[PDB]
Amino acid sequence: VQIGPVTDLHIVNADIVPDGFVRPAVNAGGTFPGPVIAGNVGDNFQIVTFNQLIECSMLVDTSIHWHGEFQKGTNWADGPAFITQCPIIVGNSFSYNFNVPGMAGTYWYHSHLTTQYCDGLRGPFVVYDPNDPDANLYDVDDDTTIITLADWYHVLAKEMGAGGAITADSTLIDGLGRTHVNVAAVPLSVITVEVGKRYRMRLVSISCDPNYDFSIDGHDMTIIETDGVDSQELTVDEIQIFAAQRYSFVLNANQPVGNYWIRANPNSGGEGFDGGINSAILRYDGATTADPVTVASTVHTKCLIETDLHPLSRNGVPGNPHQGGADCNLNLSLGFACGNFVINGVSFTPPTVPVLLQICSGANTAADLLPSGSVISLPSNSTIEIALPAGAAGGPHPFHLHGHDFAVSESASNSTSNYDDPIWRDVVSIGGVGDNVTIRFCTDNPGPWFLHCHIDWHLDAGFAIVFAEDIPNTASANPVPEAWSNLCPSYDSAH
Amino acid sequence: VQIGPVTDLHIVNADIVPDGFVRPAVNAGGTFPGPVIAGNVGDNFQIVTFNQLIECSMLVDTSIHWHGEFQKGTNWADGPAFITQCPIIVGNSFSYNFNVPGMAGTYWYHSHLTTQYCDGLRGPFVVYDPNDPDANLYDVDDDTTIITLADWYHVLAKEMGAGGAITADSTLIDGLGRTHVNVAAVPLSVITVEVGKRYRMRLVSISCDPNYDFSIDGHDMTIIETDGVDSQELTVDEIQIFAAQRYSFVLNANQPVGNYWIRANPNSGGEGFDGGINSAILRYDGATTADPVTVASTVHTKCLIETDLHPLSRNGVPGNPHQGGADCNLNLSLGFACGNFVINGVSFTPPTVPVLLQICSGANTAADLLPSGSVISLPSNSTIEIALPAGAAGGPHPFHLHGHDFAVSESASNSTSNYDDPIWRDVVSIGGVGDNVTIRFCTDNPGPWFLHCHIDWHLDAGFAIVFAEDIPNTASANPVPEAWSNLCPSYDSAH
Amino acid sequence: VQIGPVTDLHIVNADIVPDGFVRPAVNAGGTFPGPVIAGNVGDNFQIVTFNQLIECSMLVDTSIHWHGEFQKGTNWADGPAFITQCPIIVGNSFSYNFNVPGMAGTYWYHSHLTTQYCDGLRGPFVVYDPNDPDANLYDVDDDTTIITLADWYHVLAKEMGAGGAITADSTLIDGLGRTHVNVAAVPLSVITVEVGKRYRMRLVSISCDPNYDFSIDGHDMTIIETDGVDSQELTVDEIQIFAAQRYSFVLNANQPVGNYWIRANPNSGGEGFDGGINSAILRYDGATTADPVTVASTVHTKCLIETDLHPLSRNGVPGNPHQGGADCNLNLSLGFACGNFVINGVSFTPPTVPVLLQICSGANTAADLLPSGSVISLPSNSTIEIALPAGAAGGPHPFHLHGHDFAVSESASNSTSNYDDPIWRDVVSIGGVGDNVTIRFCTDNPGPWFLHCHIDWHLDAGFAIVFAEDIPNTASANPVPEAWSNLCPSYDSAH
Ligand SMILES: *[C@@H]1O[C@H](CO)[C@@H](O[C@@H]2O[C@H](CO)[C@@H](O)[C@H](O)[C@H]2NC(C)=O)[C@H](O)[C@H]1NC(C)=O
Ligand SMILES: *[C@@H]1O[C@H](CO)[C@@H](O[C@@H]2O[C@H](CO)[C@@H](O)[C@H](O)[C@H]2NC(C)=O)[C@H](O)[C@H]1NC(C)=O
Ligand SMILES: *[C@@H]1O[C@H](CO)[C@@H](O[C@@H]2O[C@H](CO)[C@@H](O)[C@H](O)[C@H]2NC(C)=O)[C@H](O)[C@H]1NC(C)=O
Ligand SMILES: *[C@@H]1O[C@H](CO)[C@@H](O[C@@H]2O[C@H](CO)[C@@H](O)[C@H](O)[C@H]2NC(C)=O)[C@H](O)[C@H]1NC(C)=O
Ligand SMILES: *[C@@H]1O[C@H](CO)[C@@H](O)[C@H](O)[C@H]1NC(C)=O
Ligand SMILES: [Cu+2]
Ligand SMILES: [Cu+2]
Ligand SMILES: [Cu+2]
Ligand SMILES: [Cu+2]
Ligand SMILES: [Cu+2]
Ligand SMILES: [Cu+2]
Ligand SMILES: [Cu+2]
Ligand SMILES: [Cu+2]
Ligand SMILES: [Cu+2]
Ligand SMILES: [Cu+2]
Ligand SMILES: [Cu+2]
Ligand SMILES: [Cu+2]
Repeated sequence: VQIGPVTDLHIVNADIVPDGFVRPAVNAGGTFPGPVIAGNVGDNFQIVTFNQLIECSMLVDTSIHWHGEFQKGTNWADGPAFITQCPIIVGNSFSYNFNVPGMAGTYWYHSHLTTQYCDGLRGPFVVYDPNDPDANLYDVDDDTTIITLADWYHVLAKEMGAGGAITADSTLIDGLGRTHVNVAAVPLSVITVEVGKRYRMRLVSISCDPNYDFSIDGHDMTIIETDGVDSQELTVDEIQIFAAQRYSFVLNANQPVGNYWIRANPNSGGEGFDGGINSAILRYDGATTADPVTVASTVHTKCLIETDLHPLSRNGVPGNPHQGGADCNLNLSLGFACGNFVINGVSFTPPTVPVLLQICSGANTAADLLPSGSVISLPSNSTIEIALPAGAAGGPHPFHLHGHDFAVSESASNSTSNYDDPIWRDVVSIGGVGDNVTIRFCTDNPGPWFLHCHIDWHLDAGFAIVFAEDIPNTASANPVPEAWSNLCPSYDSAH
Repeated sequence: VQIGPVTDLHIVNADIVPDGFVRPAVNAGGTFPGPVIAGNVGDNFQIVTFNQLIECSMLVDTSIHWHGEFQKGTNWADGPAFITQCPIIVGNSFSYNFNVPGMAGTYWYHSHLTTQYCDGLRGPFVVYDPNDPDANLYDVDDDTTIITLADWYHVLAKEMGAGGAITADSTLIDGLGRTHVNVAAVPLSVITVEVGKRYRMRLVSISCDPNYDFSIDGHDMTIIETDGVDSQELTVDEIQIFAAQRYSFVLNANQPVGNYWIRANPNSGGEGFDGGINSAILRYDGATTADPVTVASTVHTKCLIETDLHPLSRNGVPGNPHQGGADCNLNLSLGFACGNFVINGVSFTPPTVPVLLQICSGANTAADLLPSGSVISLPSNSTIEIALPAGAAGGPHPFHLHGHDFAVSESASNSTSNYDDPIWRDVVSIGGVGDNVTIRFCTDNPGPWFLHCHIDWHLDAGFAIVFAEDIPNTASANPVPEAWSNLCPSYDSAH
Repeated sequence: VQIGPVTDLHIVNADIVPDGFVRPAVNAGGTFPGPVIAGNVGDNFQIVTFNQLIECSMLVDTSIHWHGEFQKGTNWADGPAFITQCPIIVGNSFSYNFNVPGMAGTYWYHSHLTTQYCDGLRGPFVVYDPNDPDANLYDVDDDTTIITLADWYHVLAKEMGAGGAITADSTLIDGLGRTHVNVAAVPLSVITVEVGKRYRMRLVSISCDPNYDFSIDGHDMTIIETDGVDSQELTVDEIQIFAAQRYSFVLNANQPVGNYWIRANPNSGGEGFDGGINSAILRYDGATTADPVTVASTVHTKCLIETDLHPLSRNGVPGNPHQGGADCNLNLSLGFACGNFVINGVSFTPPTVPVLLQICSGANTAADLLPSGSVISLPSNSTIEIALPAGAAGGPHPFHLHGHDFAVSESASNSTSNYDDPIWRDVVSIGGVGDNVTIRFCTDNPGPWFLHCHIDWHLDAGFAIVFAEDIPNTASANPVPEAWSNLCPSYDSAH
C-alpha cells in the first residue's frame, strides 16, 4: 500500500509473527515492512510522524531517516538521532517536510535511533519519475514490484548482545519467510507475473546486518538503477546486495508458465533453502498454485560485480584520475577492538546536543563540536575523496553517507581504480582485508552528514563519524521549523 | 465464542493478519469478527462497552449499533453517532441496556462512527428462540454454525478513498481468507459437519461494501430466516447476499464424506477462486484433512431471487393493495455527484448535537432539526411506504432502516409489486437503473431512525437521512440514563 | 530465546493467534510462551518486571511466581498475589531479586494473580548445573530442547464461568497447535534432531488445567529429572504430565531419518489427533519437509508410573515409616460444593492485606492471620506429613506447595506407601476417589507458603491454604526491599 507524499505516518507497537514466532515490533504505518512512502520527482514531502510508542523494551522515542534523500536545505529533516535532531518522544508528532529536487529512484526509510529499525521501523520509499529514462524498458512498475529483503530476529534489539557476533533468525521477503532453526511451514510471499510482460522489480535491502545473494530460478535480471542512480543496462543472474542498498532490475517474464523459487541467501544465519527458508515464490498467472520445484543454476554465470556497473548519465568522476587526485583527500583508519568500532581511533557515541544544534548555536569549526574526534569538517564546493581500507572485523562493512551519493572509484576485491565511468551510489561494501575502497563526491550541501557502517549492530558499537560540511553556511542553508526547536527541550525534559 | 446477554465488551486496538498481512485494527472483544453477542427473545441485554482505543489512525472514539434491533423505548441505545448519541471517548465506558421483545433471529453489531467498522469492529449478534418455529428443521444451531462474510482492506479506513470507488484486498469467511493480489497460502476457515445431521447455518454479511454470491459445492441451502424474519423454506444453490443482510439456511450433510469448497465471490475486488481466495472449506467428520478439489456448478440453477421469499407467519403488508396506497407515502430522490451522495438534494453530514438530543432539547419538527434538509418527520401509527428508485452511482445500494423491519412490496430487477406475501427484512438492495424498490412499515416506535445505504463508504460520503418518527412523543417514549446525558459534554470537552 | 539471570522482563498485551484464532493475551517478554529465564545453580536472579498492561479484560495488575524456586530468605519475591505480595500496578516495575542455592533443573514462571497465566503469562525457567551428574547421558541440552505443553482458550480467562467445568480450545506445543473445533491447517511446531544424537528434552507443563499423555512416535524417552529433582534413569514410552510438572527425558534419535508425530493428548478438550490437533512434529535432518504419517503404538507398553521414579541422590524420606510418622501430620479434607472448592471446610479467598505483610505488621499466629481459616501455622525444623485424600470434583488434582519440594510417600492409584526411596517433586497428582496421596517435607523455610491445586480455574474457585511456616522467625528471615513495601499502598490507592 502506498502513501503519500503528503501523509500521516503513525509509529505504534504491535506483535507480529512473520516466520510463525510472535514477538513485539515497532511499526511505521502499522505494517511490516512499513507502507511504501511515494511521490514524483520534485514533490514536496510532508510526512507527519505521530509517535504512539508504549513498549519501552524497544524504546518509546523515535527518529526517522529517509535513506538516500539529499535533504539540501532541510538537514533538520534528515533523521539520525543526535546528529540532526533529538528523538521525538511518545505522545508527540513531528512533520518531516522536505523536497526531492533532482532525485528519482528506489529508497527506504527507517528508525535512526540506536538499533530500533531492527525491531521493525523500516519500509520502502520510492520517488517515481514521470519521464524516467528507463520507463520504456518495462511494462509494470508499481507497489507489486517492490521486493524487500529483511533480516528478522527473535531477540529484542535492545537485548543483543553487541558486538557481536549477532545473527538473525530468519529472512523475510516482502515481510514473510521461514525461521532458520526448527523451520515451521509458515506462509511464503508470492510475486506474480504474466507471460510476455516486463517488470521493474525494485529490490530494497532493509537489512540491519546481512547481505543477500539474490537470484530467481530460471530467470535473468537486467539492472537499470542502483541506490537511486540510473545505470547502463547490465544483465546478471545473481545480485549480492549489501545492507541498505537498492537495485532496480527488469524481469522479463519469458519462461514457461509455472512456479520458480525466489532466492535470498544471507552471508550469516541459515545456509541453504531447506524447508523453504530464504525463499519466496515467483508465480506466473495461470500456473498451478503450488510450491516451485525448480533449482538454482549449479554455478551462477553472470554474477553482479560492482565494477560492471556504470551510470546511465555521463557522471564521470570529480577530481583527478590518480590515487589522491582530489582537494581534501581522506583515508580513514577503520578499526575494531574490545567490543567497540573506531574511526581514526575514535568510537562514535551520540552527543547530548545534536550536532546540527551545536552548529546552529554558534559552532564555527570543527574543534567546537562534540563528540571530540568524531566530527570532520569539509570545505564548501570541493572534491572530496575518501579511502575506506578494509580489515576491521567484520565484514564486509557496507558504508553509507548521508546527504550525498558518491562515485565508487575503487570497489571491493579489485585494486584497479576507475576514473572514467564508475557507478555512483550511496552505500558500498568496503570489501576484505587488502581492499582499498574509495569514494569521491562534491560538497554542494551544507550541513552535518552521518558517515557510518550500515550494519546497525556496528553503528551501535560506534562505527561512525560526522562530515560537518560547510559549517559556516550551515545555519543560513537550513532554516529550522519551531517544531524542530521544540524537540530537544521536550526530550531532555522527558529523560 | 458467545456472550452475553449481560457482558463486558472492551474495544481495543490490535494488529491482525487474517490473510497473512499484518495491519492495525479496532476490535470488539479482542477478536476478528467480534465475539457473538447472544441471548433469548425478550431478554434484557446489558452490554457495558469499554473504550480502550489509542491508535488515532482509526479514531479513539466509538459508538456501537445493534443492527436490526428495534430499540423501542431505548432509542438512545441505538448507536448511530450524532443521530442517537455522541461517541464514547477513550478511557470511558457506556452501558447499552435494552430489550428484544418480539424479535428473534440472526443480527450483528458494528461501530456506527464514520467508517470505523471497516477497521474491525463488527461481530455477530444472535437472539435464540426457545420455541423457534423452525427448530425441528435442524439438529445443530450453535456458535459453530454461524458464518460471517467480511471484506478486508490493507489500507486503513480513514485513509480511503473516497469516494472514489474503493475495493477490498481479501474476502474473509469466519475471519480468515486469502489476499486478492499476490495471494499467499494462508490458513482458511473450516466448517465441519457430520453425515446425516442438519445444521442451521447463520450467514451474516458484516461487509463494508461488496455483496457476495455464496455457495457450497455439492450442497443445496434451505433458507428459513431473512434479516430476523422467519421465512417459508426456500431451497437455493446460490445466495447473493448484500452488505448487512442475514440468512439462516439449513445445510443437510447428506453428501459423500469429503471436502467441499465454500464460495463467496464479491461483486468487486478479486474474481474467482484461484489459490483459494474467496473460499472456506466444508469438511465431513471422517474426511481426509485436505483441501477440497470440488468445482462450482457451471450454471447455478436455483439462485436466490428475493420475490421467492415469503414470511413463515402470515404477515401480509400494511395498508393498500395498490401503489401509493399508504397513509403517508414517500418517494426519495437518490443521487450522486462531486464525490458525495444526496437524498432529496441533501448530502448527509453529521450534526454537532445528536438528533435524539435536539429532540429532547425542545425540537418539534423536521424544519426545527439539524442537519437542515436531512430530516423527515413521520406521524405516529401510520403506514409509511418509501419508494427508493435506483440509478445513483454506484449500485447496487443495500438500503437499511433502523428501528424497523419493512415489507418489500417491490424488489430489485422486477416491476411486479406484491401486496400479498412479500418478504419482510431490514436491509434491501435497491437494484439498478429503472428499478423502483419500495418498502412499507408502520410507525409504532417513536424516535430518530437512521435510513442509509449500508455500503460504509457511501454513508461517509453522505447517503443518508433521518426519519424522526413521532417527534412529539419521543422524549416520554425514550427516557435516557444519566450516562447517555454525560456522553456529549464529555465528548465536546475532549474535542 | 534465553534471558537472565539478570534481565528486564516486560509484561505487555498483544493479540496472538497460535491456532489461527486471534485474541488478546498477557505476555512476558513479548512472546508465547515467555522467553526462557535461565542461570546456573547458586546464581543471583534479578528480574525487573515492567508492568505495561493496558487491557482491563485480563487485568492490568500482575504478579509473577517462579514455580519451584524455594525463595528461602526471599519469601517476598515468591509471587502469589495476596499471599506474599500485592500486585504490581500498570506503569510500575518491580525487582524480583533472589538466589537459587542448591537447586538445578527444569522450572517455569507464571502470573499468580487470579487466572491471568491462562491469558498468556507463562514461560520456562531453567537452572543449569555446570556439574550435572546426568551430563554424560546426552549430547544436546539447550533452548531448542525445551518443550512446553500449553492449553489455550478462545474465551478470555476473566469470562470463564466458573467453575463450572471449563475446556481448552487447543493444545499448544512450543506455542503452536491446532484448534479442537473446526480445525484450521495452521502451522505446527517442529523439533529437529540429528540421527544418532542424544537429547536432554525438558518437558514443561505450563497448563492452566489439562494433564497430557505425552509420547513420540517410534521413540523411547529416558526420564532423568522430575520437577527439579534428579532421578535414576527411567525408560518409558508415554508420560502423563499434570499441570505445572516437569520431566527431563533423554531422546536418542535412533530411528530412520523421517517425520514422527509428537503427541500430547489432554485429559479434556479435543480427543485424538485428527488434522494434527494435539500434535507437533519430530523431524530428522535429511527428512522431507512433510507431515509425519506415523502412528502411535496400539498399546503403550512402558508408560510412566510415578512409583517407578527414584531420586538419583540418597534423599530417602524424613520422619518415621508409617502414617503419622511425622512431628506434625495433617490430613486435609478436600471438597467441592456448589462451584467452590474447600480445604477443611474453608474456601480460599484472597485477603486485602497480603499474608506476609500481616506477619510483618506483627501477627504471630494463624489465628491472627486473615483469611480466617485459610492459614495453618507450621513449627520450624519439624517433619511435616500431608495426606491429600481425593474425591473432590474432577480431578485428578495436581497439588503444589510453594517454597518446598516434598517426598511423595504415597502416589495416585496405588495405596502402598514408600518410606525408603520415593521420588521427590513439587507438584503431585492426588489421583482418584479412594486414593491417599501423601507428602512429607521438613520445615527449614520460614515464610507463608501457598498450597493449592495447580488447576488455575480451581484455585480461583478456592482450592488452597497457606502454610505459615515459622511465623515467629518470618520477619527476621525475610528482610524486604522498600519496593516490596511500596506495592500495597500503590495497589490500594489505584483501586
Ligand atoms: C417478479 O416478481 C413477482 C412479484 O412477486 C413474482 O410473482 C410471483 O411469481 C410466481 C410464479 O408462479 C407466482 O406464484 C405468483 O403468482 C407471483 N406472485 C404474485 C404475488 O403475483 C415473480 O416471481 C417475479 N418474476 C421473476 C421472473 O422472478
Ligand atoms: C416509482 O414509484 C413511485 C410509487 O411510490 C412513483 O410515485 C408516483 O408516481 C406517479 C406516476 O404515476 C407520479 O405522480 C410521481 O412521479 C410519483 N410520486 C408520488 C408521490 O406518487 C414514482 O413515480 C416512481 N418512480 C420511479 C423513478 O420509478
Ligand atoms: C489417609 O491417611 C491418613 C493418615 O495419614 C488417614 O488419617 C487417619 O484418619 C483416622 C480417621 O480419620 C484417624 O483416627 C487417624 O488419627 C488418622 N491417622 C493419622 C495418623 O492422622 C486417613 O484416614 C486416610 N484417608 C483416606 C484413606 O481416605
Ligand atoms: C505401588 O507402590 C509401591 C511403593 O513404591 C511399589 O512397590 C515397590 O515395588 C518394587 C517392585 O515392584 C519393589 O522393589 C519395592 O520393594 C516396592 N517398594 C516398596 C517400598 O514397597 C509398587 O511396585 C507399586 N505398584 C505398582 C503396580 O506399580
Ligand atoms: C588505500 O589507498 C589509499 C589511497 O588514498 C592509500 O593512501 C593507502 O595507503 C591505501 N591503504 C591500503 C590498505 O591499501
Ligand atoms: Cu539507511
Ligand atoms: Cu542515509
Ligand atoms: Cu560493519
Ligand atoms: Cu545513517
Ligand atoms: Cu448495520
Ligand atoms: Cu441498523
Ligand atoms: Cu451505496
Ligand atoms: Cu445505520
Ligand atoms: Cu506454578
Ligand atoms: Cu509454585
Ligand atoms: Cu483441582
Ligand atoms: Cu502457586
